[PDB]
Amino acid sequence: MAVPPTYADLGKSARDVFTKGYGFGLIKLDLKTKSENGLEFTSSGSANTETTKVNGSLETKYRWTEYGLTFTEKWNTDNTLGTEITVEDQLARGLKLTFDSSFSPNTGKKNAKIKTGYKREHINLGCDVDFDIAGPSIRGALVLGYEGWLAGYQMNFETSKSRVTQSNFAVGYKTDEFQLHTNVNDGTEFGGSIYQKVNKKLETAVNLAWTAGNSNTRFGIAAKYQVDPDACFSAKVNNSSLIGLGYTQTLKPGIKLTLSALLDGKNVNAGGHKLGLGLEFQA
Ligand SMILES: Nc1ncnc2c1ncn2[C@@H]1O[C@H](COP(=O)(O)OP(=O)(O)OP(=O)(O)O)[C@@H](O)[C@H]1O
Repeated sequence: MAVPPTYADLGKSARDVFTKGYGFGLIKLDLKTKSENGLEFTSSGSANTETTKVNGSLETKYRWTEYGLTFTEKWNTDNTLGTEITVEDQLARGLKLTFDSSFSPNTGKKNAKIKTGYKREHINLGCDVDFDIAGPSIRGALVLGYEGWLAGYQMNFETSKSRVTQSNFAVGYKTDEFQLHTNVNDGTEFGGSIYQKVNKKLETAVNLAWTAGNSNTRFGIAAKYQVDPDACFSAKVNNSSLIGLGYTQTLKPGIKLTLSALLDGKNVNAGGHKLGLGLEFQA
């Protein structure tokens, strides 16, 4: 509550209005299980309707909530294999330590990561260390909270160049009904968003972005409407004349079907329009 989100999560709700409920140019297939404790899995299939390629992924996850411990295994179709062990609230409440290891037989590449987070009232801290063979990189982030206000800083240091390759600032304001987010990346990319939960059935979002040195501006508007408890409608536009439409229907308890269409406003009157289909299977 008084505990602020991580840097990456600043502006999440707004991003979510634009991203969720849409799966353009894909046939997506998701099998998920749920347990508060022990085993759960997430299985995913994806066909790209342009490239005809078919991707798959499995993720198994074991939670030992007795000791704030979680074990996760990942497997992709391109034989990428991943292991993730996380410890949360063990040494100190709000402390989180994650060891991650990855391997690709197809490219011989191995990768390992260590992520540490510490959060408490008004503060959310993070330090991620990537032990890439090109050289270690270190990402640090800090989010300060004051009476609904949020200020964040985020950086990335690459030891091989021994140079900062990323320096981002964010400032925002967050209640449960309304969220303001602004950020500037590398003193170069400016972003801003407003999120509003207008009522219990309607959420809206506006997003702005522009780039120093260019007079252009990108914006988008988006909404999500909960028509009943088993149907949800999403619509979005941007100033490149793109229109996104999405409908999500519960066919049966545990089963949701999403249809999505991306229209190019320049030529809605006949043209190439991306469709999407999503099927989520729960438990
Ligand atoms: N419709 C949804 N789509 C994606 N994630 C969901 C959805 N509903 C609930 N979740 C939550 O997200 C988790 C799944 O992983 P996921 O990658 O989707 O998280 P995220 O996208 O990073 O952000 P978020 O947790 O808000 O969805 C689940 O544990 C669940 O708590």
